[PDB]
Amino acid sequence: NNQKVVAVLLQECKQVLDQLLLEAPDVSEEDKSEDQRCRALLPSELRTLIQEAKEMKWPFVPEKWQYKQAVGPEDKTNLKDVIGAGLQQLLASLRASILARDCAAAAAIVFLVDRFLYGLDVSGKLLQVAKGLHKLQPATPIAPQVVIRQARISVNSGKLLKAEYILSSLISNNGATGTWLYRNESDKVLVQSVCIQIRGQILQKLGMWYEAAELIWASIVGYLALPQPDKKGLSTSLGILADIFVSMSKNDYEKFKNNPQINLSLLKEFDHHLLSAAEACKLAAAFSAYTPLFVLTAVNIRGTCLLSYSSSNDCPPELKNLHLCEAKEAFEIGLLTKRDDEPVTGKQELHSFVKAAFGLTTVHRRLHGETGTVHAASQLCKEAMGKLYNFSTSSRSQDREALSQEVMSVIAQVKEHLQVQSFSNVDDRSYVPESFECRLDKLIL
Ligand SMILES: Nc1ncnc2c1ncn2[C@@H]1O[C@H](COP(=O)(O)OP(=O)(O)O[C@@H]2O[C@H]([C@@H](O)CO)[C@@H](O)[C@H](O)[C@@H]2O)[C@@H](O)[C@H]1O
Repeated sequence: NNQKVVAVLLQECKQVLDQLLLEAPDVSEEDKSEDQRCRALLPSELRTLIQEAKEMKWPFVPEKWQYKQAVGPEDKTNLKDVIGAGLQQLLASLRASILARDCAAAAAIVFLVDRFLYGLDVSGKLLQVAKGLHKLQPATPIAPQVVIRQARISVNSGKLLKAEYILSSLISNNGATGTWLYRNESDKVLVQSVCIQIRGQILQKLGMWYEAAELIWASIVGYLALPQPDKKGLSTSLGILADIFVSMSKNDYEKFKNNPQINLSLLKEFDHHLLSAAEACKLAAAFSAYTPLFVLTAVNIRGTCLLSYSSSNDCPPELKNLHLCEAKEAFEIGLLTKRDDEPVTGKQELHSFVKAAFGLTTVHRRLHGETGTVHAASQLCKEAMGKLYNFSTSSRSQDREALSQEVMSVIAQVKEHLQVQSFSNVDDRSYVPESFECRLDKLIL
């Protein structure tokens, strides 16, 4: 599960597809047998997911908690774990399906690993494999999630018009793409809603804060328009909306707030853009209570907003301590997203943990001045930042594992020196306090 290894394997798959383009179809019984074998040795859950993806059951691979309201223990997991555990074998089955010229199945595996590989910043090579599949057998259906993935890397690269042709093609034509078949009409609205969200991100990249916020609101409406509302998308859009609220000026936020078409409770309940942002982050963390990373990012932004507002001249002195305590709670939740000592992978998650440490130390400095524990916690924070940037710059996998473990050890030490106490929740699988009520009805007035 390394970027370089996976990237090289995807390159090999692409080379195989090119060679098959030069060769005439002659699938040997060995090829078919190794295809069936490689798929059969995968765990049952992944075989089911592969068959469902191949059958075009959904345009996105869903999470068990994403569409269910009456959630339970079997729903409170994330596919990152099962996919990450069988990634090597999923790629072996991908190569095997390519050699068997079963491009529909190979595309199904591409669909399955798409999200995890985006986390590894290797979506380009994966999309090269998809293009080779389409070159061999043009009728091979490609999931809208993968097309949108192309849009995503194009936005991340600054190719805004290129991404916008993809997004606009999906939006203006009811999500139609290639030879993909929707089983119901609502999945089209879902694809449209993700594309509209990405339009919001494009306008955010351009600093058109008001219109970006409007598009994000539209994506929220679309997520609510589904038979089962998309809680994951709502969490994402609430976070993006929070960042936009932070970047907005006060006149931007006032113009957005005075638009009656936008029936957001937080828009009419708060008058300061940082407080609206903090509330939007609270809701975003509530809506992804079983995915600790997004809870951590959301509460990080929340704590930053409350820290910034508490020091503002717009904050009444009676509430300064209350908002500082709210920021303290937020950063505490963020640090509590990691329990006991499980490894932490990814520069983003690590960076978010150090961000939570800096936030909590800053809040303590605001509450108790320059105490000794603020100095010790500050030293631990700077150490964690040093090992963090060493991690980000290192190319040796073992150094990255070691620096990650050390950085998390430091994080645990700031947790001890600052007395972060676990919160009470009747849902031991949830990463948010009960105060963070997951209520979709309160989003709307
Ligand atoms: N709840 C969340 N909070 C904060 N950040 C989040 C988040 N969920 C995802 N992210 C970040 O957004 C980036 C793209 O996400 P993805 O899961 O890689 O996209 P995709 O595989 O197409 O899955 C679809 O995502 C839609 C939105 O949530 C994101 O566009 C959902 O509405 C669809 O139902 C579907 O799940 C990435 O950087 C991730 O870390």
